[PDB]
Amino acid sequence: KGKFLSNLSQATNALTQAVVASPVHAATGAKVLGADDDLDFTLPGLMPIEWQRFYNSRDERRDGLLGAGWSLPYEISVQIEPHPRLLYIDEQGRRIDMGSSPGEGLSVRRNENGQLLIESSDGIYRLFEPLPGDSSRLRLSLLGDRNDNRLHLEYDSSGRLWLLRDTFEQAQLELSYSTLWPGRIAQVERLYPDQQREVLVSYDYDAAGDLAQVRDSEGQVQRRFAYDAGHRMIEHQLATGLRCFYQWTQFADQQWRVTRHWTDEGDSYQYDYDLEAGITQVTDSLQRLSRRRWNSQLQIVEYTDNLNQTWAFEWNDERQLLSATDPLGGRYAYSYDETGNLIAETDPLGHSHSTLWLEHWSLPQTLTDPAGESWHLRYDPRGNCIAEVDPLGQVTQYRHDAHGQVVEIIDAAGRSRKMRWNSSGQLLEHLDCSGYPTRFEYDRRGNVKAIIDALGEHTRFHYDCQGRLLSSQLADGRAEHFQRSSNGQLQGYTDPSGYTTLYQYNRRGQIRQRIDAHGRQVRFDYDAYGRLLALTNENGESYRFAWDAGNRLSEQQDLDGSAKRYGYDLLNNVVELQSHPAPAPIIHRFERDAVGRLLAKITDDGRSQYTYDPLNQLTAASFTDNLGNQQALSFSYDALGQLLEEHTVAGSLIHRYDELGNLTQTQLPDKRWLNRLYYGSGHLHQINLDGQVVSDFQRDRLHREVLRTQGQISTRSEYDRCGRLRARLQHSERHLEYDDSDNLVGLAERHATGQHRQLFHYDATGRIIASQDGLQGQKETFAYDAAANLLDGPKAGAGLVVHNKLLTYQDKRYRYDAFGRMIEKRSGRRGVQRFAYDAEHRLIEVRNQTSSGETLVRMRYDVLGRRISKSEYDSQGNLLGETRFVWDGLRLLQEQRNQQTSLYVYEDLGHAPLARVDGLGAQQKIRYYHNDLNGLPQQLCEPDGHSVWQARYQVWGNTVEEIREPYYIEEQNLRFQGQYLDRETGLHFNTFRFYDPDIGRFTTPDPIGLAGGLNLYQYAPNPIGWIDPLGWNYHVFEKLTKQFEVA
Amino acid sequence: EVLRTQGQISTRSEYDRCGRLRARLQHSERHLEYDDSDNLVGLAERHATGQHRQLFHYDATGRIIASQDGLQGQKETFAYDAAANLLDGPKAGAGLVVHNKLLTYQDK
Amino acid sequence: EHFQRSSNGQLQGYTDPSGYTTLYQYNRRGQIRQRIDAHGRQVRFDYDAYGRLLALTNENGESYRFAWDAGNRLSEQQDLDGSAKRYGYDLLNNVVELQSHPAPAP
Repeated sequence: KGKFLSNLSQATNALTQAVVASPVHAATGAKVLGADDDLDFTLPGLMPIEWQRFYNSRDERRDGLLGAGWSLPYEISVQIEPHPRLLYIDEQGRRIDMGSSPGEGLSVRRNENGQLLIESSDGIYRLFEPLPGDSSRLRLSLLGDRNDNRLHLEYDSSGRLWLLRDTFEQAQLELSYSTLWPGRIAQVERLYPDQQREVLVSYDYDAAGDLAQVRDSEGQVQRRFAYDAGHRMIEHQLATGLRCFYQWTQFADQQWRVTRHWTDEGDSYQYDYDLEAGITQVTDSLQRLSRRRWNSQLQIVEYTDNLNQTWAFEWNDERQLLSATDPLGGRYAYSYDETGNLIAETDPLGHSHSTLWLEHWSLPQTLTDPAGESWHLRYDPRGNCIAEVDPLGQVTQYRHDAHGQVVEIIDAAGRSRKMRWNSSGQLLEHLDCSGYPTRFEYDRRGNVKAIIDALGEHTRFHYDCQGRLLSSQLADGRAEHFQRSSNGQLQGYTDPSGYTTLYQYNRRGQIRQRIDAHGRQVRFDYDAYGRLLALTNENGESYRFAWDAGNRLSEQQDLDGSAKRYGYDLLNNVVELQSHPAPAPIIHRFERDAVGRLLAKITDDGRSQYTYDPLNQLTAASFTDNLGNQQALSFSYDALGQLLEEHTVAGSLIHRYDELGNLTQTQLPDKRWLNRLYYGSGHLHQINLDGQVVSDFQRDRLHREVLRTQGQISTRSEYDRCGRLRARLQHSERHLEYDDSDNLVGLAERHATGQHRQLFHYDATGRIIASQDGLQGQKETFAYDAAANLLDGPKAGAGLVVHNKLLTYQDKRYRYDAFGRMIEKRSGRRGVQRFAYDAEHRLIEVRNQTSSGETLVRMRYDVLGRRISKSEYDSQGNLLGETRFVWDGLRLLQEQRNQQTSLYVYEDLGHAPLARVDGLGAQQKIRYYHNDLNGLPQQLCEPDGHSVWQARYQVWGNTVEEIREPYYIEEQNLRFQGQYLDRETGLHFNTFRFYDPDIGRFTTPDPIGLAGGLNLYQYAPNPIGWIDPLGWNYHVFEKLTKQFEVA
Repeated sequence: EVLRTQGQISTRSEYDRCGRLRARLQHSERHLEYDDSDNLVGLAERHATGQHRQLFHYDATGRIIASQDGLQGQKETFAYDAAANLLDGPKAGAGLVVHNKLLTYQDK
Repeated sequence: EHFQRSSNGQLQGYTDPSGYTTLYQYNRRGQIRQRIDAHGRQVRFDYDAYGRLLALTNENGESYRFAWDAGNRLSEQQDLDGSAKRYGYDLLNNVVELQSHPAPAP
């Protein structure tokens, strides 16, 4: 009735690092070798067929379909023995003796007059039948799920598995044996309705019948093995060529345990055992040491890593985990149910997750969050989910078909989605809230041959015999080709424009070399143990890394020599960060709770304090200066984490959402309301502000704006079949011509009158090299070095820009500090400028020389790094001006200057501007932007199309060639997405870094480092089809196409 | 040739778009089903009456390894060594036929 | 049908509409050196320093052999079983005597 014995969060990771070492179990000096590497193939169906092999070296079965050690899921066996009764052998090779009936080991048995049925924790059940000629042994006959889906097995004479048949009584697989080893499988074949055949895998055996070689349908060897006299494996070789060699030894227990492992790359490991005390030691060539201590049950109780971190565990009968204890004393505790189902977990902070299950099956009925909010589920008598209920009370409904496949979803507000499924378990037709279907088409092998959208456009795919993708193709005719090698360790991607990108790997599968279209070679270097050491750039400059015993990043060196050194606590968390300049240091210190979450940051600039909710969602923040004033922020979320209120020194921001999660409306500090009427996502979306209609959108069957109303005038859009914007018109005009790579190469502005046209030229890698205008009034040419450092024209057509330090370009000159930060800039338009930086690498003070002398501008930053105020002082500290900002989640919303207020309204959730509102009350005036494809504005129109402000730009940095305004006084500063012009210095702000439009580069390296790319000063390959609004949610520390810690 | 006269009877042919013979008829009947590699894998002889069908199985290299008839009155299986030397069935499923000298096959 | 080539990789591949791949590998002179069928059957060639074929090795392992004269004219050919053919050439690069020797009368 239970206790069926056998013989073999942060806590869930510590436990998994000690149970197994190197595939080598810790307590048992054995092997376990099962993963996707041994997953020979997989077939579609209501019940998938997964051919997963397993090797243990501890099972006692000397014979089988694949030899000693190896096992297959369909070799399950049941034996009946005298009481000193019933025994079950699983896929993993664990001998389970039940006896004469739920068990805590996740196994259920019940015997019927004619057969026996075993159900696991989930709905999968397996049915045995008596073995012909033997009443003391049983063999697998049927498999099934909670639904009616099932698999049958048909055996041959001599009791050898022959066929596997599906629920519809149709054969799928067939086994073929040999003559030398009739008990060993040789080939596996697949059957189609056409009575055809196709081989999937082949096996070759040694002189002892032990599996030695595996081959695919294409005859390419994938895996090799070798064996000792006792059938114990000593060598296994993967597909990439990597060879692992083992050794075995005999102990006083008359059981064989592994003692030594090595490879062809120099990696080595040595194991030592002391069974009296249950102690296991592991040693490496690097002199690293690991220690484990286990109990008589062969369960781990003590773990000691290379760093002397100590973990302890407590075990209960039936092999359940009760408690885990960390080096700091923090205790994780668990509590189960009578059936073994987990009920509660509690962590050192005392925040508990709880769940209440059912009785018929192991299904969760209620879930509880640490805050107390609960999720409710109610099921169908067959186990299928029928409805879900959230804390807010909003319900969701599902309908399940006969075979347990969902066919209709009803969400809140009555929105309905419907689906049709294939007999093999493959989706065919999907419908949205409206009648807009997307359909699929499948090939004989069961892959996605084609996809059909609402408009009827077809996309086609051509696969290999093994399913590996080769080509993708569109209706317009463009195609993409992929080149791969099973063992060649080479891959290639061919752009629709014909250009190829190559990748080369190593024996471990790690990327080693990349080659671009123009031969730019990027290389990587690895240690014997697989740890990255050097990353070598296109030009030759290399970044370097150095790792500690625990494989935690210790030191990072950039191109210029600037180094970062990290210090880790006893629980694998950083507490000290040191930045050393290239040939004084900067130190940041941290203080964190028992869990990983951060409380305090200390810098020479001051102190920062944080406060979270039990769900690890930030609720309060503070910064206190060094003997100075203090500022603070507060937040307030909803039951689902939705942010409802944000309170700061500026005031209060209030949001209200819909049941679908959309942002229905918002309230400003000035108490005005923004309302947005969603239909989930579709037509007749509207923006109303406080009662004044601003813009109403009419959308197409893909939910793309085809018409936009901007007052008394309307704007229309026309898109291509492939989905690219082709033309735009404005009548109460413009055309874009692209390339095969979707780059923008031509832009016509007039068709009804003398056409004005513009051109751009790109390299194969997207870098823009030239620019011309149809008026012939402009001409620009750009030259780039490898690694994308701009060059000063043909004067320096060839030459290395060291460390990506741009020193001169035309009349500009730059100077750089030891940390890579610009300090001095020299030009003619605005003279010489100097900059000063905070400890967090932020810009505070800019000094400029003017006819009035040395003017100054100082920037004020909030706790999170956002910009709130800017102040300009003339000489002798005489204030000239001040401007203040109001954000809305990393997106500018309002700005305020002397008796002036400006509100920005965007389109959708992007940074792209749509409308600008000036003044309050009767003084409110509404104006509309006319943006380009990149969001860069070109004219600002009142109603009736009056161009109040017009601009023309260069390609880079939207540097102004001409601007014109009449009586309108407010300045336009938006420029690119995320940017705001600072006329007092001429450098854009973005959100976290300043941008120099003269050279198209940032003035300081990326705070996050290599995550942003190899070049730390780069904005993008081209500013016409790329964006980088952040220049880098909430950032506790510190690109897109058209380790740092966060919340 | 779409039509051929053979005396008092006429014969008609129907070809696929790709150019492969698909069916043939003879009235004053037969159908071929191919594979993606254009190999012949099925041959039906009757459509107006009880259909009689035949099958063939090929390797990836085109070598024919099996043959079956819809009447179930015939069954043949062929095993080849590397270099395409016929083998005497499973009795010699593996082994080198030296110099392509075939010495025995069934009673020969 | 898909074709795979390398500008300097000296590897080529043809993918049948049925999905199966045939591979060819060349040498520094561009001469074919190895062929691999869909099922791994490997056919190999051997060349002399001067680019003259010497051996043609079959799928199983049996090899045909060749021997050339000063003028790069075929002199001797050996089959798998040892049967040899020897050619005699006149003063104007034309054959006048053909001798077939059985494996161990002509």
